[PDB]
Amino acid sequence: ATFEIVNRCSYTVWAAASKGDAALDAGGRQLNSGESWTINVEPGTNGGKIWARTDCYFDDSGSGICKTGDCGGLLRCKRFGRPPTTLAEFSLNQYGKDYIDISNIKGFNVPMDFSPTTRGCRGVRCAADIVGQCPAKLKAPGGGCNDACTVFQTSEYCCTTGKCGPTEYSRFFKRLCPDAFSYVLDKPTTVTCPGSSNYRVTFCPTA
Repeated sequence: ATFEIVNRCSYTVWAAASKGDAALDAGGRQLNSGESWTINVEPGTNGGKIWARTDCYFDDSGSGICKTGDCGGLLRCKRFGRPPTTLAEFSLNQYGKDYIDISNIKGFNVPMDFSPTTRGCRGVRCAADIVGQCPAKLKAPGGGCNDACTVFQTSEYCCTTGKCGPTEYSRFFKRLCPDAFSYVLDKPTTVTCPGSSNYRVTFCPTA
């Protein structure tokens, strides 16, 4: 499958793509404002994620740091990033279908649209000003709006026991972005697409 990753933000982001134990394609790249990066993701990929990283500094060897979404200090991510990270999530060719969603379960850093470029399903978007409206206790100094599990590490926020409800904090994310997951047991906002669809992820789709 092809993913086109587009930075429509006015600031540079460092895109990342991983399935947790491996890079997808090159795993990461700098995207200046307006730039597009096309990657190829193997059919059958389960549990892939794409996200943006902000305020990064990398040396010639591809080693450094980012203020949001850092993946162990690498430009080319092999593992998932440090919250807060708005997440585009996908599993491809699962018994004939692709499944896509956006998640705020690991917080929010950059607004996002995640849409098919082929026919058969709709896209999803979270483009509200979550960072500007972020509750004081969830604000991340480096930028972004943390999820409550990251901040407070309780069974209820992290849904550790497999039983948990919505919370004041999850409802904040859900109010601003109804079409994204706001906590682990949220009513699913997953979209089902035809197997082997292609996609575009756009950072700052309205900004």
